[PDB]
Order: sequence, then C-alpha cells, then structure tokens
Amino acid sequence: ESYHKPDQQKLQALKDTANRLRISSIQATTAAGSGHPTSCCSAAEIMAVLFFHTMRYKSQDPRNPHNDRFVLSKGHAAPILYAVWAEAGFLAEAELLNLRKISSDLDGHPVPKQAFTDVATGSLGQGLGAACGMAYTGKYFDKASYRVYCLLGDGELSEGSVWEAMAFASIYKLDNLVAILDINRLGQSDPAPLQHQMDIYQKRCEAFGWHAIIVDGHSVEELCKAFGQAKHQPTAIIAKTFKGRGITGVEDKESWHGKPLPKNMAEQIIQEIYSQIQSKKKILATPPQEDAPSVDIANIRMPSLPSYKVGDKIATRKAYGQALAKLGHASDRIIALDGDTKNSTFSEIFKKEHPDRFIECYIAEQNMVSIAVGCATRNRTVPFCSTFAAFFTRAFDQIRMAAISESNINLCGSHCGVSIGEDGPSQMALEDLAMFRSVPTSTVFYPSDGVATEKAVELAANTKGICFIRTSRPENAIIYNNNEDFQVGQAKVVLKSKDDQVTVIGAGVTLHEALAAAELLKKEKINIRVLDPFTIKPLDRKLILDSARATKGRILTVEDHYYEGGIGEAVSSAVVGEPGITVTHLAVNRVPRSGKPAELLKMFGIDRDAIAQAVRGLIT
Amino acid sequence: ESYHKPDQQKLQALKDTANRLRISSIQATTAAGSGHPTSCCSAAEIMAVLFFHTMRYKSQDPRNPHNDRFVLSKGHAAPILYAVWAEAGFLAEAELLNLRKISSDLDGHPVPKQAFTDVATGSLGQGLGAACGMAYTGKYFDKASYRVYCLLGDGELSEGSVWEAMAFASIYKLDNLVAILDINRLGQSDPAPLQHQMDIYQKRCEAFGWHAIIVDGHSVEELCKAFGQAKHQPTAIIAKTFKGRGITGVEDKESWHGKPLPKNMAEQIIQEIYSQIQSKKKILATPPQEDAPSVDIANIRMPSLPSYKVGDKIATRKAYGQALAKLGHASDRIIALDGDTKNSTFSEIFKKEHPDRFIECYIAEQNMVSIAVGCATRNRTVPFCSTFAAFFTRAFDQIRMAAISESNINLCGSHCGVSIGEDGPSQMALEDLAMFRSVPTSTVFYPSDGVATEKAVELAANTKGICFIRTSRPENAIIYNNNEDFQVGQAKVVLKSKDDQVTVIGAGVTLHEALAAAELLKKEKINIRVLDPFTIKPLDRKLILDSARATKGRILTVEDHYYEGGIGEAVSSAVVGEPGITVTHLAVNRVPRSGKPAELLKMFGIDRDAIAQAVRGLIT
Ligand SMILES: Cc1ncc(Cc2c([C@H](O)CO)sc(CCOP(=O)(O)OP(=O)(O)O)c2C)c(N)n1
Ligand SMILES: Cc1ncc(Cc2c([C@H](O)CO)sc(CCOP(=O)(O)OP(=O)(O)O)c2C)c(N)n1
Ligand SMILES: [Ca+2]
Ligand SMILES: [Ca+2]
Ligand code: NA
Ligand code: NA
Repeated sequence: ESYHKPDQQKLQALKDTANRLRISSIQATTAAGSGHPTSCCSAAEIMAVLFFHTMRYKSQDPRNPHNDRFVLSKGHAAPILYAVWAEAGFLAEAELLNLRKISSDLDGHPVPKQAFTDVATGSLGQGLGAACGMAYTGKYFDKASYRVYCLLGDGELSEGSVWEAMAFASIYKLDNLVAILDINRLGQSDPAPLQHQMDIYQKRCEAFGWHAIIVDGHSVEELCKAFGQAKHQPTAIIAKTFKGRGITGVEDKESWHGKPLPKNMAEQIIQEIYSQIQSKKKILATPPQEDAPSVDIANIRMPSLPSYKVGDKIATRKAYGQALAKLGHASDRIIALDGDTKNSTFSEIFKKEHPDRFIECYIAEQNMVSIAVGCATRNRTVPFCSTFAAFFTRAFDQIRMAAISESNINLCGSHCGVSIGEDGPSQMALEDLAMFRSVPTSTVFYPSDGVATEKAVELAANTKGICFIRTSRPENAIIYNNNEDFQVGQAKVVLKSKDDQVTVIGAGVTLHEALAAAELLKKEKINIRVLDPFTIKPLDRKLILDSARATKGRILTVEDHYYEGGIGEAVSSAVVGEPGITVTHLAVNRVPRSGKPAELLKMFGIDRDAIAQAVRGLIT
Repeated sequence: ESYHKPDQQKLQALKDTANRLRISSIQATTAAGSGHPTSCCSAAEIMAVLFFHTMRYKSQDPRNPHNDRFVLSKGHAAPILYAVWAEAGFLAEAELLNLRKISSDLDGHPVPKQAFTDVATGSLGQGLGAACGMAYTGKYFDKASYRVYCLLGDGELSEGSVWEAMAFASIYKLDNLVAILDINRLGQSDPAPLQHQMDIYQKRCEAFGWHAIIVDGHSVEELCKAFGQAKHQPTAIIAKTFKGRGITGVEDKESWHGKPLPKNMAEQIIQEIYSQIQSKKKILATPPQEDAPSVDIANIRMPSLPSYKVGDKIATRKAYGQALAKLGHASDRIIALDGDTKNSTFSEIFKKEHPDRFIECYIAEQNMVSIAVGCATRNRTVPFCSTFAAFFTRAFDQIRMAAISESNINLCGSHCGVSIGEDGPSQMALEDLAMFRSVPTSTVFYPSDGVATEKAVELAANTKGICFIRTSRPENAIIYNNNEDFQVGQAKVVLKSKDDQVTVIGAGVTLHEALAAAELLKKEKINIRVLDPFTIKPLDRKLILDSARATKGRILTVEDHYYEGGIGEAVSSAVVGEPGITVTHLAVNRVPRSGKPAELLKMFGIDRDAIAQAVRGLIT
C-alpha cells in the first residue's frame, strides 16, 4: 500500500494526540505518586505517529494475529502505552488514573494480563529480541504482512542483549522490523554515554547492518515520513528527543527520572500543554491486511512410541535430538533454536530433518531466549531452545522475564554436572536446578534414559510455562520399557525389594550410579530401593514418602549439582517434619575441575562407591 | 619503551615458536583424547608474538604486579596458553602432556589455580570485561605502565557482553588495552556470521570507539608492528586467520571444532610442522617496568560503630550507601561500581565522598560484574558492585564464572521482593537467594535493619568469595543497639520468652512483619520467638535448632522471595530428620503485580496477619 502523505490538519491532529498522551502520562503518575512521566514525554510524538498514522491493527482486538506488533522495550514508559490504547478506544479513559493500583491491571511496567501486551518488559534491553522473534515469525513462518515496531531508550542500548538482537535482525534480513531509538540524552542517574552524538548512534547501527535514519523525534512530519518508507533491511529510526519534552522547567534536565510531578505542578503544566492542543477530535486506528494463517491448537503427540531397547546405551543429550526431530514430523508448530552448540546438544538432528524450522542463534544465549519468547507469542509456534545448561545462566534475566510474560517456551540444557569430564567447570551445569526451580511457572524434567527423554520432550511440548529438560553426556543404559507411561509429577521406583534398607533418589548419571551401588551392596546382603523422580518440579512427594515408609523412613538423595536449590533440598523441603523420616544428601560441594567422568564422580562424592558408603553408614 | 623492530632472525624465531606451540597443542590434546587443537592453531602466531616480542613479564613470577596482563577469552585454546608458559620456562614441558588429567592442574579451560591465570574463562564473551577491569585498574588506580592484552574468538563476538566491554573501554579511554580478534571464520558448528568480511569487523570496532587494525594473523611481522604502536584509544587487532592453521587438510575446514587428531594423524602432522622449524633455540621473555605500587592487605575496619538509634527508621538500601561511604574512609582499596542505579541503591553516597573510586558502569550488569572481577585480581582492590537484586540475574553467568575464578567480589542488590510496591515484578528480586545460594563460594547477607547492614558491609569487605548483600526499599525501624556484635553464620534471637510456641524466622521486611505479628498474638496471649538469620548462607543451624527445641519443635519461615531456593528451603534442608522438629513455610507463590508495599505483602501471604494465622494453625 502507498504512503498516505499527511496534510497539515492530520499533522496537527498527531501533535494534538502527542500532547494528550503527555497530559495523560502526567495525570496518571501524579495520581499514583510514582512513575516516569519524563520518560513518557520524550516518546510522545513517536507514539502518536506509530499508533495513529503508521501502524495497522484492530483497536478492539489487540491480540489479533493480523496486527502489526509494537514492543515497548523501555517498559517504564508504560503510562504512555496505556494512554495510546485509551486514545485508540480500547481502554476506558478513566482507568488511566488507576495506574499502579492493586485494583487495576495498569501495572508499573507492561504485562500480558493486558490484551495489548504480548511480552512483559521492565528489565531493559530485552524487547528488541522479542521483537526479532515476532518479525522472524512474520516473515518466515506466518509469511504475513504485519510489521514489528520496537521502542528503546538510549541508556537501554548499553545492554549487550540489544546488540545481539541488532546482529540477529541483519543476519536474518528482518526487513519487516523497525527499531525506534528514543535518544533523549539522559539515563536514570546521569547522561547516557553518547548523549546527543547522533552520528555515533548512526555509525553503530549501520555497522550492525541496519538502515539508519536520524530524525527530529518531536517532528510528527519527519516521523511519518521515516516510518512511511519500507526498506530491504531492518530499519533504525534514531530519534533526537528531549527527556521531559513539553514540561517547562523539566525538559532536558537531570534529577527527574522516575520522579512524578507534584499535584500543584502537574496542574500548571497540564494547563500549558492543553493550551497547545487545537482539537479534541481523535484520530482513528486503521486495520490490517488479514493474511496471517490459521494455527492449530491441538495437543501434539509423538508419531509412535519410543523405539529404544532396554540395555542399549545412549546419552540423554542424543535422545533429546532424536526425540525433538521425531516430534517435528508430528507437528509443524515445533521450532528449534540453538546457540552454536547443535552438534553437542544434538539439535542438529532436527536441523537436518526440518531445516526451515531451525533457527541458528549463534553464541548469544540471552537473545536466543528472547527470540523464542517472541516466536511463542500469540501461540504462533512451540519453541525448543538448546545449549549447554551452564550457559542458560547467561540468560537467567530473560528466563525470569519470560515467566513474567506468561510465556510457553521449552529449554533443553545439556552437559549437566561433573559427569561431562574433561572440559571442566566452565562447561558444567551445577546450579541449573536451583535456577529453573526458582522460576515460578517452571516444570523441570530430568530424564534418566533415552525413553524418559523422549517422553519428557512430548510432555514439555504440551505443558504451559517455562519447561526445562536437563540432559547429560554419559551413555547410560536404557532401563525403561518403550511403553512405560510417564507423567509430570510422577516418579518411578526402578528397584525395590521387601527388605530395602534405604530409598536412594538419583537422576541422570546418579540414578545409574545408584543402580550400580545396589549391585555392590547386594554382595553385603543390603538391599536398597532406587527412585527416579522424572520431574524435579513438581516432585512426587507421595511416592517418595511411600517409598521411605517402606525403607525404615530413610532417604538418601544423590545429585550431580550443587547442594543448594537442587534435588536434595527439594526432597528435604517436601518431607521435613514427617514422623520417622530422615534425609541424607550427597551433592557437589565446590567448584570442580577436569578429569574423566568417573574420576570426578568419585572426587565429588556422588559415585557408586560414595553411595554405598553412605548407605552402610546410615544403617548404623 | 621504544618499539624494537625485529630482524628476520627474530621473525624466524617467532615463526618457529608459533610452530612449536602448534605441535604442543596437538600433542597435548591427542594425549588427552579431547580438546581444541584447531582453535589453538589459528592463534599460534598471535601467541608467539605477544609472549616473545610484545609483552613484558617475569617468566618465573606470572602473578607479579608489574607484569603485562594476558586474558585468554577464548578459553578452550587453553593448551596453547599452557604451551607458551612452558616455552617461557615456567612450566615443565613434560607436564603439557597431562592436559585434562585429574592429576594435573592443566585443566580443560584456564583457572586461577594456575599461577599464570588471573580469571577463569570458558564461558565465552567474558574475558574482555575482566581485561577492562585490569586496564582501568592499571591506568586509574595502580597508575602503572603495564598493558592488558585479551584474545577473543570471532564466534565469541556474538556475545553482547563483549560489546558492553567494548563500549566501556572507549568511554573510559583504556589506551593501555588491546583486544586481539582471532578471525578464523568458523564457530563450533558452522561459520561465524561475518566469516572473513574483515571490513565489517573493522566498522563495528570503530563505531564503538576503538582504533581498529586489520592484519594477516599468520604474519609475525605484521603482528609485531601492530602491537608495537601505543594509541590514545583501546586498540583492536583484527586478525585474519584460518582455523586449524598449519594442519594440512584440516585448515579452514568445518567439522573440526573440539576434535583432537587421532594418534596416527598427529604423528604425521607433527612431522610436517617440525620440518618447518629452523632452530630449536627459544626466545626469552623480557621483564617489565616495576612501577605498580604497594597495596595494603590488612583487615578493614569501620572508623566507628554504626550511629543509628533504636527506633529510628531507615531502609537498608540507604544504610548500605551510608556504610559503603563510611568504609571508603577506612580503606583506600574499596571501590564502588553501579549500573545507572546509584540514586536507587544509594551507592551515590560513596560517589559523592570518593568519586575517584566510583565506576559508573551504565545499564550493563554483565560487564559490571566482569569489571569487578578484573579489579579484584591480584588483590588490587576490594570492589562493591550494586544494582537492583533482580538485575543480578542478568549477570548470573558472570557471577558463576567469578566463583570458578576464585574471585573476591562484593555484590549488593537492592529492591528485593514484593515490598518495593508499585514498580511491579520486573523490578522485584524473588529468586536472588536461590541464585546466590547456588554460587559455591558465596556468603549471603540479608540485613534486617541499618545496624545489621553496616555490619554486613564490614564483614563482607573482609570475607573471601562471592559476597551478596540483599537490601530493601521499606523504611523499617532500627532494632539492634549500635554495639551489637555480628558474625557470618551467627543469627540473632530478637524476641523470646519462656512460653514461646513457635520460632518464626524472618528477614528484612518479613522480620518486621514477624515482630508486628508477635505484638498481635500477644493480644491472644500467644508468644512467639523471632529469629533474624543475618546470613542465609551459611545458616546458624545451631541457634535455629536450639530455638525450635524451646518452642515445641516448631519453626515457621516467612520470606519475600519465591519458595524454591530461599530461606524456607535452606532451613528445611538444615533441620530435616531432627526428632520433633517441624517447619512451615510462607513465601511468594507466583509472579506478583503492582500495588502498595503493604498490599502486596498481604496479597502474597507474608505480612503480619498471614504470620499470625499460620502461628495459630500450628498451635492447633
Ligand atoms: C536490566 C535493567 N537494569 C536497570 C533497570 C532500572 C532502570 C529503570 C526502571 O525500569 C524504572 O526506573 S529505567 C532506567 C533508565 C532507562 O534509561 P533509558 O533507557 O535512557 O530510558 P528513558 O530515558 O527513556 O527513561 C533504569 C536504569 C532496569 N529496568 N533494567
Ligand atoms: C557462553 C558460551 N556458550 C557456548 C559455549 C560452548 C563453546 C565452546 C566450548 O568452550 C569449548 O568447545 S567453544 C565454542 C565456539 C567458539 O568459537 P569462536 O569464538 O569462533 O572460537 P575459535 O574458532 O577460535 O575456537 C562454543 C560455542 C561456550 N563456551 N560459552
Ligand atoms: Ca534516555
Ligand atoms: Ca572462530
Ligand atoms: Na511447554
Ligand atoms: Na568480600
């Protein structure tokens, strides 16, 4: 469609709209007693032009799949986001004054309980990554006409994650993506490093492969024109603005970030801004081209049961790749992402079978998680991202925000624990159980064999929230029948007798070490019950306690993870106070080192001999 | 100090050295059966020229404070780092063959148990930030002549944290820092995005303010010359190389990352490389200018006791800023770092009193932690970095690697929990105790008032490892006398009696809500013991159990944190199986929302009324 070059009356209406947005931002933050009106005011023309000239969307159906997407990366400007959606007619105007109240959903930073918000923002530097996932989806998966617009602050651009997204967008030719940089010179507590050196912002964007246009960010005409031209590259509109634009005495001043105007001042300033507004008549939003395809919502099932064989040896990292590739034959919704580790995580198998649905994210875990979050918005895809579990610590804030965003993403982290051997601790995940258990919408799968891994992949695909699958490097035996039934929150007793002395809880390599310990102990006429949790979160407290009650109330938990936040603390928290129950915990007590896998399990006290000694100790 | 322009015999010796380094990297990785010889071989001329032409260091004293610093950011090239230290005469040549053995300290990636290693690397993209800390220290604190050199991979440059470091270096004019980029075209599992588009690497480095020089990375002469000119800017040596350089048939080939040569192949290739070496005579290292100052190692003590009075009200975040500024008057080694949040964390108090020792890191938490790690190397400074606790999740991998680096850094995270109120969950730390408790060298301080905060700052300054101080936004009353003695691992019973029915454990805001609950329960003739842990890690289990035994074995924990990995799980894990002890937990069960602080404590079940109700329920 052709650009509609606005006339002076449309330009004036956009100016009027921007000033209404300023007034509302001040009124709401003054009513709340907190917030960021100066951060809203530098963006007012940008917001007016995007919502009332450039973008195409259904004002009464913000989540419509055909709509252009807007991502407010500088989330603290939430009051102006609320104001535009009131201006567009979706949000009642009076509700704007209930900003930050416990009786309102117009919270401090945007959240998806708001229909007009796809991803929660408020941790700076993450919105552009989500926007890149939306734009990739639009161009390559939905193959639709919608565009994606993301507004960033200039302080925000100090976050490395933004530059990961900038590079992603140029690698993948996201010519449907626009980043608007609100270059208002000041951060929270000092000027932003580059201040108003517009040329350096242009050079950085261009060096990263973007088409970069410097504009007066308070000129509705310049904004209409810059947004009005599509490009063959991702486009950066580098807008020179002033913080607190339009607030006399505050515009371009320090010491005003996150400071509301006191009532008396707000009244004077609003009268001043209102005096500039020529008409009360509001501009109407313009709707989109309806060319986004239908998407299936049904549960996704593996095309057949697992085809392993009991006794065969396979590492759960390889079983994950096999299983993910298999699931991709069952549904076109499954997509896979990996950070230059596909040959190690075995996500390469999925890339070989379904290349159109694999996204190489390179060595940039923060962005990879944000891409996945963006791809999962509006349920357009079911993403599985993978790397070594250790490197998901690099993306903890993106995972944290993903839960705040009520996102449904799946993450598979390999190479857990000391059992990887010789690479040493930089590559060993020893805190990932602690990390993912602390994510409030998480489900944590720790499959112990190839069958359980395939079942975990299938279950995760159909489970809402942040699903984590912990895979392993050692080649352990298949212990489960292919037709064993698996469920979230259901553990398995893999070894039992009537005279069991202790219930030993292990997972991945430590389950197999526990089974080996059981054989050692049998020689000593000592039987142990062995339990595989399957999911660490939620934990099968009932089976754990029923097992303990059959083994003199004694539990021993053994894990290839640090002591804090892992399996043993999960078990202790579940059963503390239960009459006659005792818990012994074996875990890794300090930063490891290099050696062979079996050597390290011995050094760190979680191998078959350490388990057997613990058991012999306990019976006394 | 003048450049020594090498003669052809020196150049030939540098080539011979590079080829010896190649041979050793192959021998060691073939002996180990794992490792990254192709990643070593692209860097061999770079390593030869740095260690045997450019750098100034004491070969028998790698930690000497006057030495130039070298950071191997692409840590998986460890075997060539080990080779250069053998070439320099510090390491025995035979030990190189023990790479990755449990009997050796020549681990898979570099670690500070090696005298020649300052910071552990292995998680890509972090070395440059550590190097920036070293360089900032050298120019501004030590005010010494040493230079800092950091070798990066090209896939590694996809990490946003690298760009944060690049921007830091140019803001702070680190004209004593050199980044060497090993542009060998290939990542782990595919070509790096830019491959050999050298001009784009130059453009990106220049846009970020570096002097950028493109060289042939296999030309010892071009490397000598590029390293031999000092600049007024941080300098990037953009070296065009080939992965596996010198390994016939493997050079510039995919499918060889992290793959050792089989024995038969190693023997053939080593014979060919050896045929290229003209002399067995080794180059000697050259010592440095000894102008680094003496630094004092003594215990650091506050110049006076805290000057708070019982009953006064102060937020622990403000007490932190006051305490930090006070300690800075006590010791010259204290430095403060903050990520554009100084007005919120109150690190601005330190900046005002000791501006030369404050480092503004901008909105870039991952780099901030790496800067601190670098500043703490060789014990040159005692850093305290601060931001909101939620945003330390952005730096979890840097914190993880800091522990692998045996680093002594101090972290203060403010704005914990729902008690911050209206900003909402993006700003709320609810997983920070889980996170830091999983860091194996950590000490976790959770001060409940101003006095405890000042004592925590003092103790942290003198405590090794990763110290975390969790501060709070509500103003709560001072409950401790100024002369109260505090120690790591020692809790305090702040309310007790002979007829206590429950031991309630709270911290920060929830300690105060517990005291309020006790006044409430007094109406009901019900007495409760209240315990302040002070440190969450390590926990005073003795005092907690002694308390529980005086209160019918009953413990209730209440915390402004998620359930997993926090205070309640620490306590449960500590007492599980103790006869007669029960533990009940109150925490935050899901992603919160905006409201007034008191309304959120109420909504999420961790206020005085929730505590009292829980107590009543235990008594029945
Ligand atoms: C990763 C991360 N680190 C720190 C913060 C705290 C913070 C903010 C809170 O959302 C509201 O004050 S706003 C803010 C300053 C943002 O400055 P800019 O990006 O220049 O935006 P603005 O000038 O348009 O407000 C910080 C440092 C953050 N939100 N995220
Ligand atoms: C944050 C982070 N993400 C992923 C990895 C795994 C990894 C490595 C292991 O240390 C050794 O294989 S090396 C590696 C490839 C590095 O490629 P480059 O930076 O181009 O270096 P190189 O070509 O010089 O080897 C990856 C993806 C990593 N170490 N760190
Ligand atoms: Ca700004
Ligand atoms: Ca490379
Ligand atoms: Na899922
Ligand atoms: Na310390």
